[PDB]
Amino acid sequence: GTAFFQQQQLPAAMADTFLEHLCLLDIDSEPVAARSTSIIATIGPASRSVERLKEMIKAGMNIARLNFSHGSHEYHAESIANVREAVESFAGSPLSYRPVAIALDTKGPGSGPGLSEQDVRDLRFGVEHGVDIVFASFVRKASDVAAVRAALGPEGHGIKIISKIENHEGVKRFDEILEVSDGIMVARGDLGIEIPAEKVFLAQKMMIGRCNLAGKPVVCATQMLESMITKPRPTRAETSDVANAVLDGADCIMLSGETAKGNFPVEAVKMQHAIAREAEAAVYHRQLFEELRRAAPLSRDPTEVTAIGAVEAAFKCCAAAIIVLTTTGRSAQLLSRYRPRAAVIAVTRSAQAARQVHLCRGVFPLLYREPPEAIWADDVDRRVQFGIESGKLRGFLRVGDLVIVVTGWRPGSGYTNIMRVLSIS
Amino acid sequence: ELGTAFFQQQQLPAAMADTFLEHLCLLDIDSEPVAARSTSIIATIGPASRSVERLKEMIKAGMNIARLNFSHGSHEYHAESIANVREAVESFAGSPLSYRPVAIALDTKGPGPGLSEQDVRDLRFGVEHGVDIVFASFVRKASDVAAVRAALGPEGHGIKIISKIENHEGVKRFDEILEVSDGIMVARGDLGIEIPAEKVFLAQKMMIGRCNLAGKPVVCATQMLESMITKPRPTRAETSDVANAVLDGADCIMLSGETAKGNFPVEAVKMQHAIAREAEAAVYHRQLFEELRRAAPLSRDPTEVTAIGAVEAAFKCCAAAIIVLTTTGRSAQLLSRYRPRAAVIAVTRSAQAARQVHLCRGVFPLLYREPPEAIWADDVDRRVQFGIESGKLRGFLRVGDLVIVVTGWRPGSGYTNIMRVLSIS
Amino acid sequence: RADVAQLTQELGTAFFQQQQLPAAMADTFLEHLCLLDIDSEPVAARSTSIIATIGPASRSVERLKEMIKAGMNIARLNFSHGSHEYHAESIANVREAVESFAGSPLSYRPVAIALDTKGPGSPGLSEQDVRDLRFGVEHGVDIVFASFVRKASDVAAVRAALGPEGHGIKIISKIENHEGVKRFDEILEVSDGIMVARGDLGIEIPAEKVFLAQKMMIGRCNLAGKPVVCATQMLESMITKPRPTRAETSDVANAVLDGADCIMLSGETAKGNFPVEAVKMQHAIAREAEAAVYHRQLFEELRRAAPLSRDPTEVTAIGAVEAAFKCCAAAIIVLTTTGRSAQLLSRYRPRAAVIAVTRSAQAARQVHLCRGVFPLLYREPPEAIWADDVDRRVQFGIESGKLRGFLRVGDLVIVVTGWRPGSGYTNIMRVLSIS
Amino acid sequence: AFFQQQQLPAAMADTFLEHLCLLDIDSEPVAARSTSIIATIGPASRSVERLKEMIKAGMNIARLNFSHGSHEYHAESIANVREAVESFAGSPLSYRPVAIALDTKGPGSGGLSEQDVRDLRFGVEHGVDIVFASFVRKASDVAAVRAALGPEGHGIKIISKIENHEGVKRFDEILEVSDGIMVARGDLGIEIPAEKVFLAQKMMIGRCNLAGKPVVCATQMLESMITKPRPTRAETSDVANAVLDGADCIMLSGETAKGNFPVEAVKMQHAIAREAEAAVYHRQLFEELRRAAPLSRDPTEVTAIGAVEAAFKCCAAAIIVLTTTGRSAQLLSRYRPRAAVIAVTRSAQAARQVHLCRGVFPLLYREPPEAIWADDVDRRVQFGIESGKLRGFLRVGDLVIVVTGWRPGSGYTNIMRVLSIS
Ligand SMILES: COC(=O)C[C@](O)(CC(=O)N1CCN(S(=O)(=O)c2cc3c(cc2O)C(=O)c2ccccc2C3=O)CC1)C(=O)OC
Ligand SMILES: O=P(O)(O)OC[C@H]1O[C@](O)(COP(=O)(O)O)[C@@H](O)[C@@H]1O
Ligand SMILES: O=P(O)(O)OC[C@H]1O[C@](O)(COP(=O)(O)O)[C@@H](O)[C@@H]1O
Ligand SMILES: O=P(O)(O)OC[C@H]1O[C@](O)(COP(=O)(O)O)[C@@H](O)[C@@H]1O
Ligand SMILES: O=P(O)(O)OC[C@H]1O[C@](O)(COP(=O)(O)O)[C@@H](O)[C@@H]1O
Ligand SMILES: O=C([O-])C(=O)[O-]
Ligand SMILES: O=C([O-])C(=O)[O-]
Ligand SMILES: O=C([O-])C(=O)[O-]
Ligand SMILES: O=C([O-])C(=O)[O-]
Ligand SMILES: [K+]
Ligand SMILES: [K+]
Ligand SMILES: [K+]
Ligand SMILES: [K+]
Ligand SMILES: [Mg+2]
Ligand SMILES: [Mg+2]
Ligand SMILES: [Mg+2]
Ligand SMILES: [Mg+2]
Repeated sequence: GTAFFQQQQLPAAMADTFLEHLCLLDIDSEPVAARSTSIIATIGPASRSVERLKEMIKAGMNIARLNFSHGSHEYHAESIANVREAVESFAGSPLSYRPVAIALDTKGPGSGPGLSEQDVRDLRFGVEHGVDIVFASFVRKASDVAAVRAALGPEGHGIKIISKIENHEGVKRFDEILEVSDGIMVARGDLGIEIPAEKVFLAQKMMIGRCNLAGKPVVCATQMLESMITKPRPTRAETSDVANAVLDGADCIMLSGETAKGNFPVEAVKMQHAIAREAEAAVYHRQLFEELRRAAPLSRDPTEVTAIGAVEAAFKCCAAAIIVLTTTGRSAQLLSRYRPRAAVIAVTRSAQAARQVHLCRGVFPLLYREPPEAIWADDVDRRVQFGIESGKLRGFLRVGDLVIVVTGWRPGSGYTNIMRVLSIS
Repeated sequence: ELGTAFFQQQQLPAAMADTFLEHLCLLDIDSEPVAARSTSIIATIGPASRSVERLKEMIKAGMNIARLNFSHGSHEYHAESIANVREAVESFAGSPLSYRPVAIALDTKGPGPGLSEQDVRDLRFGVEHGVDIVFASFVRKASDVAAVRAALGPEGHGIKIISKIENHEGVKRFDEILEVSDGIMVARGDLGIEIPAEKVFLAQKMMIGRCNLAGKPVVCATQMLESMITKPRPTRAETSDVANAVLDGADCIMLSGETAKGNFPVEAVKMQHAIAREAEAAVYHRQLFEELRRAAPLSRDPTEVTAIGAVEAAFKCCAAAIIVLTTTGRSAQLLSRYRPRAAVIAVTRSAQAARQVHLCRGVFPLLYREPPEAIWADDVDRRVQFGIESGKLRGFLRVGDLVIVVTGWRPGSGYTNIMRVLSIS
Repeated sequence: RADVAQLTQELGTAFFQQQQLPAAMADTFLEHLCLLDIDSEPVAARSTSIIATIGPASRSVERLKEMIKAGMNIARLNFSHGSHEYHAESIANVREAVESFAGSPLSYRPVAIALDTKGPGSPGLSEQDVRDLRFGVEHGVDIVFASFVRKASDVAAVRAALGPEGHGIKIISKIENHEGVKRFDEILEVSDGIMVARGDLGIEIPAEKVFLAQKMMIGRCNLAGKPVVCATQMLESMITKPRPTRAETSDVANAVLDGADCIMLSGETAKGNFPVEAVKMQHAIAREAEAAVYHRQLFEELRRAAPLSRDPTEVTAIGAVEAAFKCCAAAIIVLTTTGRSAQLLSRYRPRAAVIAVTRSAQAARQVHLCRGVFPLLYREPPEAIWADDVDRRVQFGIESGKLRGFLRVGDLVIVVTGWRPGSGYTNIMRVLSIS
Repeated sequence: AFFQQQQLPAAMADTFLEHLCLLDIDSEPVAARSTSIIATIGPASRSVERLKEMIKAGMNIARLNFSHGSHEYHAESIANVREAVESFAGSPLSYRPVAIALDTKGPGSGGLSEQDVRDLRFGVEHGVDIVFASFVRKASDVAAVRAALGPEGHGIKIISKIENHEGVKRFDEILEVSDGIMVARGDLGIEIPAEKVFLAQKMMIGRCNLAGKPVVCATQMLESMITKPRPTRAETSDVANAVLDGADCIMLSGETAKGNFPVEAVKMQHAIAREAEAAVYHRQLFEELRRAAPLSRDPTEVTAIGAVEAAFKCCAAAIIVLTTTGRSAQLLSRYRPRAAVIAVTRSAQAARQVHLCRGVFPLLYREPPEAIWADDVDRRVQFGIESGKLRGFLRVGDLVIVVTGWRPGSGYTNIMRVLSIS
């Protein structure tokens, strides 16, 4: 229908130049796709209540950030427990259950050279409490990441390390830091004090571009909706900042004082959700997919090869979703790096992977709880149907939609190799 | 892994270029072609190429389609030539490395206003003798194609109709002719008499471009190696013409008097084979695939969606081949329209589809004759492995190579929807 | 590397590390972002004009001299506040601060005066707007920022209220509501330019949609070759704090990257504790953002979207901008009476500064609306031979350019002139080497 | 109607594929033929009357093959060419200059041969404009030809013929010291596999276009026309593809030297080249030439790109340029404008040599001088406009781009002007 092609900035998406794309942007073209940029909310006194955390999960919070610069281990353990209680209160309905990752943000090495002794103790606390992600403060070189990795020990091998770039050295040694990190955070607060304030946007845009090229998650952080700490509505500069972080290519956007200590934590999450949805429809996919495709090197890894085939197939038919089965989240991450317009519905049995895939733009995790079927192909089919039924319930899919289904040839991680075109019945 | 020597062959430095101009500048006479020749050679069978022994030499030299010109000879003469072609083709049923299907094409005498009486009788002869293709002379409008289609009786609806555009009217009404035809032949002999000789190249390039856009086969014909009727080597203009027909986007190249009456029929086939191989490596796939992709409309047909995903996957890993299971040839034709560098190995049970897919550039048919397995998934696997083993035997594949496999979810034509990435073991 | 090798050996590797030149040579926008370098210092003069709203914090002649030195190009007088007497005194103080630098014509900086109307409030032009518009004509304002423009007839009403004596005043239509956005094309057609008035726009339409309206309007104005201003809350927190937030610097940079010709300061300069520091911050961000513009795609897209033209000024402008990019020209010196020849150069977004030499004091103030235009007011009486008068004006631009650091010995400059006196005859482009 | 002619619908296409799809056999070429025709002069094309017919048919450069004939024979051919050329000098607004090119025998079994030294000396003595140097294998071969031309042959253009594997492999070093290149397909097709010649041709044409130096496509382009009145389908395609590849010149050898249809072969090349030039996809070509061309601080180079950009912006009928050596016209030609480059020169040699550059139409200025240099320039510019009007390039109401310098003498081009005709 013509109405379908007027929504989600589709006239602007068909443009032959970026300039014509901008000219075709329409404030009356409503977003239809699910919001794909994850929201990280910092936990604090304004957002620790189990009832308030349920409201924040409903508003769109995907990752709960524990800022280890404030509070003791006992404070952070109560934070984790309240987060988990609010998250599990929705587990009774598996088709709508929303996993929420827990991220530990370290205090950092102040005047110190390597990992501080408080960071070693906090990192071990994170492993003991099962945190999914570490936002490592003031990462200046590859050896800082290795030290964080070593402090996590053998039991924390699965924890994702997102390096926070907060100073000139981190920006200059960015390539070597990205190579050993799982992702990056553009920590604009310290960065804006360490380098001239008028240069932070160059560092943000460069880091987001390089992370998009590398296919690794990038978070835009600090003062995105600052005035909402005290005011019910943000400034014109703040909504523009959130929209531009999404247009830049950020996988995640963050709220600090806005959720940790402010008077409007739920509204700040709702505002980021509303802006991100509008900005995602305004992305010029024609140029973006072409440039990601051109820049990505050749690969002999079947997961990487299946991912680009599936993203190309999704664009060809305007697929509502790409449903992928994943154990570690890697197959969903490889789909996400090509920035499909189609939602990537990731079905997994790993509760940790379901939480961690929120780092990748456009990945919607579904935690599958059923015990395995005796026939492996039936187990695969049951999981795919769970993705379809959840997708229908949540509004991602309707009967008649085309979906791309990504699976593997045998059980266990690392064997994704199949792409299949499916009609929703 | 593949080595620097691999990336110096088949014009790979010219293929990585960012502009067409830089691509031309990087063309290297020392960069040897490695891929199998993908543009089919149509040879006109006449007194110089009629004998079974001469036909075996022409099959070995590269002839894919035998053309019988019903403007000359008689029904009895052409039936004997057809029987000699089939005898020479079946003499290789012993060695899988030498057995290659050869299509039989009937070229009509032509039109008075509508279809001629002789054409009706010749078309009936073609149906009775099981011809695969009809090259319909002097097609001027859509109703001419409908008349040929009606003349293909109750038993010849599977025969492909390739409309020969030979005059101003055919050029002007090209779009309506292409819409109802299976393909087109740029019949340059009559076209060069009907319109100014200096305009034929415009008509050739336009028709090849529109056929490439439509995903329908296009043949370049007449005087390609004319001087080889009497001389053992062609002129500089002739080799250039063959190379440029391939670079233009032609699916097939043809030999007329060169093979029908000339002194060097086998040498003319060998020359077309040598030039086509060199020209195919010189194709600028980066721009071609992007333009075919951009111009092709969105599709909700799973075969079309799977085909673009498979071609994208093949380029990503430098796949040696795309193995496709097809009954009518349609799934192989849809892969061919995106012009993959990978060979499209089409595994089929249909002897007719195996001969007809020679019309599509880059399609290597394999006729499968094993009895169907009781379990459909095992029958599919047996055919996929047949494509791999024939590929290994013929030099398309080696252990460790990556192949793309295109299949459907259920038996019968019209259900292709799966693309798998396979490692050759 | 071959397309820059000889120029790299000549100008040096240090030259090609500055002003985001490695990012500018990128083949894709993605690679351009990846090559952005915080250590690549801006060299070019700041080309996006700063509009500062004048109020109690920025009214004194001494404070205005500091704001002119910090980079203020246009002084805005908001007729929603104050009075005729109050605004006349602010205007006189702006003119006194501006003329304190007139002693040296080779370095003098013109400042435009813009009147922002109160608006229609609760259908047509209000009676207060008619009186304020008349005040503007009587006080010789250069620009009118017309509030709440909703249709083409609103701009015709403002034009009529300016009368025959205000024919030269530029009308910049403020788009502040849904109707203005929907009828944008008809409004732009009859306006001299547009202002994305985000304060009211953010109340009239959902706050999360303002960025779509801003980006669309800036893109359409860039396509039309007409000035566009980004306004409201750009550095809001600087009303009370000496440093802005991370979102505020980002907003200023993104307005410039979007294609805005001007950026504005409202409460930041009208009532804030740091008016000069707010101007300095906008200046610092705009210079960094201008160097980060991906000119390769921008110039190609402006060129591809612009229709063919038989107007020699339009034809000369694209030839001059192409020539400037080819040699990395330090400047394009253009002679203009109305500012139009400089505006046509500005629409192709050259990296080279457009030094506009004019005898019209009003055109010198008004060209601040066009990105990258640096006005030079020529005060000498005309030479007897017209060709010598033209040559003197070109040399005035070169000497001012050398004195201000815009030009250096060895630089190439593009000079744009016409074949006969009077407006509308620009048709010549010359390549000159600076000695 | 203007936008239906000269493949303008195909020129507005957003992709090369859509450009091909929009090519129309009914879209007639309007622009003057840009690719020069080189005709080999021999027994079939030696008479003054036959040469007048060949000049009228479109011959721009007369080639004398020093592998055949003798010094006396070639001197008589040269005198006949000059007599046929000067028979049109009575009307200076329509006079067509014709270059004279000497094609050397080559080194054969051996540096520069002794016959080549004598033939090169003959060329200097007879005032030839160009040398097509046979079997150039390396940069030192070009230096040897340059030395054999001596001080009196400082201004003869050396076009290196690439005829073997070594010439192809050492192409970059040869192009660097040569004025241009000839893709000599006859020997090249014997020296390397015949099926690889198209790769060498396309590579060399691309590199010469990149370098802004003339490239000639040669041998067997219309071979069958040696005995038949019409060419084959492969032959017309070859001529069209050489033009679409980016060749500045196309050549006729036996077709004009010994063939039964020399005038018809020239007419056929003219007809094909005109059709192929309109079919060029300028949108991609100009963009790629622009992107690949390096940044420059030379004002002639800077003015040239500004003038070509301005010409495309207004659909200028022509770019009128004043040149002494032909260099300013060559720098305009390298950007492949659709607008004709009308080069007004006082140098008879530069007028002949500038036929090597695609789209350059030389006008030999023989009008009285103006006392004021500024008046003399304006007169040479109005001369371009009167010749352009007479020859069909320009009409009243057309826009032209005029390229001049700031001071007399070569090397000072720095001005571009937009002018309305009459
Ligand atoms: C004025 O004759 C014409 O009609 C001109 C003509 O060009 C035909 C025409 O004379 N041609 C075009 C074809 N070539 S051909 O490709 O070499 C050719 C030859 C033959 C045969 C087919 C064929 O294509 C053949 O089947 C045959 C059968 C039995 C004995 C001999 C032959 C035979 O010689 C010969 C020259 C046209 O337009 O066809 C309608
Ligand atoms: O993204 P990952 O972690 O590589 O997981 C992909 C794996 O998931 C699957 O689709 C399903 O595997 P399981 O049955 O073990 O869950 C495998 O076939 C595939 O290899
Ligand atoms: O190209 P076609 O004619 O549609 O044939 C493709 C068909 O071949 C298959 O891959 C195999 O089917 P069969 O087992 O019937 O041969 C189907 O699943 C698919 O629909
Ligand atoms: O930009 P505008 O307003 O058209 O002015 C450009 C005009 O300025 C000139 O360069 C100089 O003209 P004046 O001598 O009138 O100042 C004219 O030749 C040209 O027409
Ligand atoms: O192309 P060339 O050889 O550099 O010649 C261009 C020269 O021609 C002119 O336009 C006219 O010069 P002349 O008056 O000497 O003929 C010069 O101003 C310019 O330097
Ligand atoms: O650490 C942070 O979040 C910062 O500095 O912005
Ligand atoms: O019929 C043909 O093949 C022709 O006319 O070229
Ligand atoms: O009117 C204004 O300036 C606004 O609304 O921002
Ligand atoms: O010398 C030549 O021209 C050739 O060999 O083609
Ligand atoms: K912290
Ligand atoms: K026939
Ligand atoms: K106001
Ligand atoms: K010779
Ligand atoms: Mg910090
Ligand atoms: Mg025919
Ligand atoms: Mg307002
Ligand atoms: Mg030779």
